[PDB]
Amino acid sequence: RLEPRVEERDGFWVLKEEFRSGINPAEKVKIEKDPMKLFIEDGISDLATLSMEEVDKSKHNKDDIDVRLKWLGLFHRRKHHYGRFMMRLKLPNGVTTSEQTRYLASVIKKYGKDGCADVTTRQNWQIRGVVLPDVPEIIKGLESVGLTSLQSGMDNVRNPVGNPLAGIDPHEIVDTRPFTNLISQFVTANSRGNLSITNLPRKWNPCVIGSHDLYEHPHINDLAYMPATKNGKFGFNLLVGGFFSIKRCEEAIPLDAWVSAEDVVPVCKAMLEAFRDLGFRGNRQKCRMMWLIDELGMEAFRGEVEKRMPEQVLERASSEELVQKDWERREYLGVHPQKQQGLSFVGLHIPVGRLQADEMEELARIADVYGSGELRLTVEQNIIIPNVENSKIDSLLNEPLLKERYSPEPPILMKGLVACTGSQFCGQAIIETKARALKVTEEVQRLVSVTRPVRMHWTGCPNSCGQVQVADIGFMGCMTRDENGKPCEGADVFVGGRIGSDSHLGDIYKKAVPCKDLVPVVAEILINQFGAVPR
Ligand code: SRM
Ligand code: SF4
Repeated sequence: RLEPRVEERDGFWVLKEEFRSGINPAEKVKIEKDPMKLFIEDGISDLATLSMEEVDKSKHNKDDIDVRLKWLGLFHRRKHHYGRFMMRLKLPNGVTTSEQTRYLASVIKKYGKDGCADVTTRQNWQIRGVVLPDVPEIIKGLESVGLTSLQSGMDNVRNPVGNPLAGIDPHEIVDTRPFTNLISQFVTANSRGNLSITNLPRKWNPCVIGSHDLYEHPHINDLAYMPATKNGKFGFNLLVGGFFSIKRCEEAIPLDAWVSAEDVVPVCKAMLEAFRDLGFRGNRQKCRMMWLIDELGMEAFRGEVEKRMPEQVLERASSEELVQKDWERREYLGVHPQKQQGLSFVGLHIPVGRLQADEMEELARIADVYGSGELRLTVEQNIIIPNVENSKIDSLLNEPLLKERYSPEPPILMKGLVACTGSQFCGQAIIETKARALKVTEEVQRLVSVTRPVRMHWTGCPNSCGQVQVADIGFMGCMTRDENGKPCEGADVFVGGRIGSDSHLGDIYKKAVPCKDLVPVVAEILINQFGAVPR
């Protein structure tokens, strides 16, 4: 045991025969045909042929559409958008150009009532509505503007998140951009696909911290790079194993490793390989990297990463940390000064992250006209317009879709509002979230007033995409039954989760609250635990 269970064969990575025992349905799909063959052997061109009738006629085509295709970031919404797809990108740091968002808006347009977009909770774009016939043209389209959507989906490395203010931030510990990009470019082998790394046992979330506020939520990632100097030289201490699941939630923990700026990619490479090689591949809810870790114990696991890297030395964690523990999270919504003299950024609302095609164009145009032609997406499903001259602020704050839809200064509960895709499009969802979230917040601001910023997170199912455990107040979809037995959408309410340097995970606080009784419960928590007032 601790002998690598996957080897290279004819260019692709595959689980050896003798380690094939308990393996789950996803592991059987991967074996039957490496999903990357859809992109590498252009299997994708043949997929754009099939009508949906033909696809569902055979078990192999139905795996491709529903599973394999996730490696090309294409997610079939079988239950809710049959024959249409949600497409997930690769966007290190949340940085997107106005050409990108424009190009995205144009792909969206083509579906009218059936296209929209979303900022995800890893500051990523999701596009909605696509159909197979369009994919080959959309991949060319995304490549021609900087994006790839490669490996965004199953057992790959997910969007590397960084500080949303990377490179414009007045109090910035390290510009995070190079590192998230370095990682993104590494994993994706420059949009060409890194096969050594697409046969993991499970998803894997990386992040890189550059802000004292810890906007990058290091505690919630499989690998979290934490700024600390070692010998004059700058670098990161490694936090490891953080994750949410149906069955388990674990906060990331020190690996006790320091790594220099140059060694960032190397460790990530080494650690992905340790995972790929050694991770469990049976029951799927025991497959995220943390399980491997407690199975071997920390040291033995460090040993495993250590021995996997260039010189086979992994330096120990340094005591010289750069993030300042006693620190209060800055608001980013609104007008804020940059570190560049005479420039400000403007954080914009984005109700629940949802955007339409017409509105995406306007942001893009506003970025061009006021800023540097770019935008910063953020983990609270909002976007910041960076680099505007202070002269232009006034006019900018006077623009139609800033007054109307995407406010720089929304009401206070909206400011920290986050919600997952929900049952509007997501096959997995127990409740509808995005609309329900705006309705419940609405009625809550009506009934109480709060001064403290408060973070509410809706998630539609225990997968916790919406990160209920990090929220002040959280909402996990469940179904409930009336005293008459009538099925009503409802949510578990989580209280007490904490963000930043003194992070904590929230606890179920009242179980199975039905959707009609939801507002009272929230109000009563607001007044009792967040100094809110009636009226
Ligand atoms: C878009 C997003 C929700 C959102 O509205 O923002 C998302 C979308 C999906 N998540 Fe997620 N997850 C999203 C953040 C998360 C997070 C938060 C994070 O990464 O910081 C987590 C927890 C972190 C973690 O992994 O521990 C998360 C943990 C999951 C899991 C649980 C993994 C597990 O071991 O149980 C699933 C189900 C799975 O993978 O087995 C899941 C499954 C899904 C699927 C693919 C479900 C499905 O089959 O369709 C959702 C796609 C729904 C759709 O059509 O939009 N999603 N999901 C967020 C992803 C943005 C991105 O670029 O990746
Ligand atoms: S939390 Fe559940 S309902 Fe929401 S996007 Fe994730 S899997 Fe879907």
